Amino acid sequence: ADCKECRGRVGGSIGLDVGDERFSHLDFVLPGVFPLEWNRTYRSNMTAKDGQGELGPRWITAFTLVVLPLETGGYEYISEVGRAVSVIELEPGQEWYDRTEELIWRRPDVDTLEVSQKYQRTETFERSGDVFRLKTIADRAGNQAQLIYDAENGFLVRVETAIQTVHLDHDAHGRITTIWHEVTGDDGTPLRRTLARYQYDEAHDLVAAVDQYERTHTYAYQNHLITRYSDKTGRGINLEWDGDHPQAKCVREYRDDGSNLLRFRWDESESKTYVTDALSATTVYTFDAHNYIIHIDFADGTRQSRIRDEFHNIVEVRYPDDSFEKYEYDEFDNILKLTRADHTTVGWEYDQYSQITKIVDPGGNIWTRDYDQFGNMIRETDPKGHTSEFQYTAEGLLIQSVNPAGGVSTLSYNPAGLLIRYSDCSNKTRRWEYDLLGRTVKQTDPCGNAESYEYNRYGFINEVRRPDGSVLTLDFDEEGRLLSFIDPIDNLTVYAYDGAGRLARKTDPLKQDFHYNYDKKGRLASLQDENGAQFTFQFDPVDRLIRTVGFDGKVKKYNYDKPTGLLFSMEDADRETHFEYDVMGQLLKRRAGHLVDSFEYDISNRIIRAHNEYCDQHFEYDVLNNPIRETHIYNAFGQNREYVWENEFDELSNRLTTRRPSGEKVSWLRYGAGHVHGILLDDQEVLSFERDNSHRAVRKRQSNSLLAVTNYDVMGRVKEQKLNLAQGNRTNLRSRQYAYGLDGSLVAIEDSRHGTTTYRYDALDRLVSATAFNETELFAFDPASNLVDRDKTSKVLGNILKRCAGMHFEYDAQGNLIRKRKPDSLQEFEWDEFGRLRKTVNTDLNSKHVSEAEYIYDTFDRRIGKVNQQETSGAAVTFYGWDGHHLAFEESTVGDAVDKTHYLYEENSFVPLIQYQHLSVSHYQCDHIGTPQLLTDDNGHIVWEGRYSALGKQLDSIGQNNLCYQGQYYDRESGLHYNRFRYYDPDIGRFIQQDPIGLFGDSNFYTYAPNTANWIDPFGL
Repeated sequence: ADCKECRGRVGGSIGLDVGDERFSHLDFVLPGVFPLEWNRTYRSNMTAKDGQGELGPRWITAFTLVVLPLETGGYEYISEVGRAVSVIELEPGQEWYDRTEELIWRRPDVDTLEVSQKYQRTETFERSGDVFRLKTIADRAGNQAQLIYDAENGFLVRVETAIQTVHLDHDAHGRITTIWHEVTGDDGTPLRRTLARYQYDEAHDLVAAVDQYERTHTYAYQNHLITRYSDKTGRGINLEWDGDHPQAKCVREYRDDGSNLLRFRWDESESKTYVTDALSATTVYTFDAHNYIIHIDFADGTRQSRIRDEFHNIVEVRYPDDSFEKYEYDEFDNILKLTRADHTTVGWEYDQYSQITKIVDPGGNIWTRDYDQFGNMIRETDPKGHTSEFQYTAEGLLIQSVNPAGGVSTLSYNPAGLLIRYSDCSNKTRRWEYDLLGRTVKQTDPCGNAESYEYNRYGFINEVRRPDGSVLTLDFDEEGRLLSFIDPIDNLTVYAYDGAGRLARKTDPLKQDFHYNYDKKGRLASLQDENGAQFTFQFDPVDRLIRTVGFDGKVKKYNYDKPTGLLFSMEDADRETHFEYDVMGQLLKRRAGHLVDSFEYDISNRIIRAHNEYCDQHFEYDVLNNPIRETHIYNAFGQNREYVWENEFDELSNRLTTRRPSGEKVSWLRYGAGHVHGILLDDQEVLSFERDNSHRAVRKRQSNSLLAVTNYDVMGRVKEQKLNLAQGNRTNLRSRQYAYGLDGSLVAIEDSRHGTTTYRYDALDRLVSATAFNETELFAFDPASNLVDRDKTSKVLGNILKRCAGMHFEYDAQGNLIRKRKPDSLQEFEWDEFGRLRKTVNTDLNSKHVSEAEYIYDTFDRRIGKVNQQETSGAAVTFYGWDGHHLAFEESTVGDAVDKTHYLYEENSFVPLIQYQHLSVSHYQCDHIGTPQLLTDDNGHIVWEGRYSALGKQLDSIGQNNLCYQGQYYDRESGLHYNRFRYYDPDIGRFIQQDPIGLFGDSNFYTYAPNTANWIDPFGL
């Protein structure tokens, strides 16, 4: 017969064994600890409900299940997915574990049958004549929904739950017509609601269904075999069949526009199924005598094989490179042992209730779990011995949790099982309020600021009213596709969807159109930006992206391997990068021209060693994968360096102490869940943090007798910053105030040493004007947001900015910058085989003074060193140390003198905290987005002040500091800003190289951030 979904992983698009269609539509979800979900399943070959169907011939729900006695000894269980499950003749008091269908069958009484889905769900049946009707359904925690039938009709008239009651009205033929549910108001009188409405035709088929929000499904049939069904928006899926009998095989699937065609052929003499798509690519499934997949032949000529237990479990999967995945099962069909490729093993253990008790990783590390008599997971223990405790209520809801550090987290729910409140390890309480229909209407942050929600006609959110008075407005299809969105400042963005539900066009607040186009199969075939340029996609018969043509017209190719499916070679225009892997698909070698990067992995799939010709790096981990130790070996510019990082972590995997290679020990004092409340460099506390209920830094008491205070808005925005003499009785202050619009953009700044700074934005939050210091900067953008011109007191088709503000640019074949000629300096750049700036040549035109620089990177593209070679003024070999993604220190050797400076940041941002060298420590004072503005020494004096243009260029400042913005290091030799894995040009505010992430990041590959006054981070947007 037909397969069961518990065995095969992908066993049907519609149905691959016998060709049956089985879609499911949802009418209502009433909330509760046991939710009432009226999911209606259609099954083509279900003959059980043709004669007397509650919802028509071929419809079934979780509340309309039935167990039918057979002719001789036994039963058949009509499952929720419409599959007739055969059962053995149970006698009273017998329990049989159905291994073919993973079902525990017990006969509690003569007229009762009970089913359990491995204790995850329980269904009990009651005999009423020649059938066994479903009496009640049960949860793991014993929660119940009970079915009530009429005394004379025998129809399911109502269903009851701990708090909710659902009534079903029936016509003269026993088919459901209307569905009601009991509810009240804020108080007072009972209120009854229509929840579902059904329509039937002359063929007794369910032809129309309307849900609780008056959204309509439409159905069409051929001898009760569906030929079209529609989403709640009217968009449909059409089918055709091999005949009229219920055993007919569906041969065609297509949308209303004809696209997404699927063609099904059947090889009944070889037990094979051919499925051909809209581009004549064919996937061939081969089945055993029990209609389970044993082979899959894909459109690229590859075959996958599946070896099966006598119980239809998959015990082995063989891939076209003969790579194996082996599984072992108990007599309870639980996967005991996973034998991966390379023969590494993962093991599990189970109790009688099929719940995971122990997990062992390929490294032999043990994780354990404990359960109570009610089925809840009480404990979980890691291989280090730490334990997190969980306690539950009689309804099975998680009420309280204790972390390994002893921090207690608490929850509370309404009678509908909806999360009302959450309190962290610091008892900071978040709260939620809910509608009478279970929809969230209010959310209150731990600081008391309440967000409010309103819902449209279709049950989706209509507006979001925020604490600052700003309002978002939204528009949604009947099926939840966002149609329109309005900013709190009335900027309108519109989205359009084609006849299949695919996004076809996005319209900007400046009413620019962005187009999406699809091939005959429905894959994204082309884009069209606001400038009119095209991005092209190209796929193989197995949907692997083989080639792209960008808006630049740049061709990019991806040469995948056939047996392994791994990307062996990626070809950019005039460029090629080769890749090497192991049997586990882990990248072992990255080769291109003169460069080779290599990686080494442990048994637990962690990167143990990563080395190239300039840098060898070794990593050591604990059993929780925490980096306990790192050793960086440098080999550049004729100098050898070895830097060792050693880390200690608490039971929450938060690092308590780090001994950096220069010899200093850094300690972080944390509370609750890991919130840093203090930092100890060497044995002296450098700074302390007092934090609000949102764990934001409000007071920063510094070691230099200074106090930095930050006041936050009712939104998450920084309202004001103060710097006061914490110790002096006359607490002299340096201050700065911020002001924002309703959308969130920063409009004005007021500083103590300086004056008003004002930002103006267009309808795309793009900085067009910035006024400050008796001057005003203006910006102009093309449709694709390329900065065409800027000054202070046509289209860039292909997004490669060739000219701007008197500056001229020339680019690589890879789209990287090569030459930049601004009025007083000519610069030349060279790029390595991996896409990184390897050489810079700067020629001053006023003095003919040439200066070269070379850059060196590790296997993770972190720049580890650079050498500056002024033609007649010595050399400067600099080396960089990296604490993960943070620039730990920089050490420059100019002649016989070496000067090294270290850095320390807030843990989850690139906002710098201190600069230390000598035992001296200097404190940073940054803006709202982390751009350093001040630097104060040990004596409390401002030793360096930062001044920035509207694009962030360090203007003439009214020791020093090479850190700008967030994660941006100022390379003085080029005038460029080194970002994380990229390079930023402060003259035009764009990257001088395309984005490696690709279209996942932004359509324009050079854009940093529309506004450059706020909304900036090292990775960018």
